[PDB]
Amino acid sequence: VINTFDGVADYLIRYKRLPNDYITKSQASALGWVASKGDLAEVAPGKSIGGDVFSNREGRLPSAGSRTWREADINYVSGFRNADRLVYSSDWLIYKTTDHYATFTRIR
Ligand SMILES: Nc1nc2c(ncn2[C@@H]2O[C@H](CO)[C@@H](OP(=O)(O)O)[C@H]2O)c(=O)[nH]1
Repeated sequence: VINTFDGVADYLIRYKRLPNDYITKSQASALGWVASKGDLAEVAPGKSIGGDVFSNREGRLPSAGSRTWREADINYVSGFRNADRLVYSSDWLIYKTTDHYATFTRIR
């Protein structure tokens, strides 16, 4: 599937949405996923969580009037979710984090 930093980043720039393998938290919950159970791959085979609002409460990403952020899990396969996320803005800035939003690197 398309679940790498570069693969998802390029698909976002190109189509302005996540690839077909992503589902929001409420979609995942509707399918049987429970936070802490690590069951995502069994209730939603081949799927990853992404598309939900990232608030940027800590102000680690640049802010701009009208700019909002969304996030998506990266390199997920099965089991417990990892700490890899792509965070992407309404104006298409794209940052990666490999430590669950402690630190970011810009890639688009
Ligand atoms: N640190 C931090 N996490 C956030 C913020 N807004 C949303 N989140 C989170 O991003 C997620 C999606 O709403 C959640 O994490 P998660 O990716 O571990 O599920 C969640 O905690 C924020 O402003 N700061």
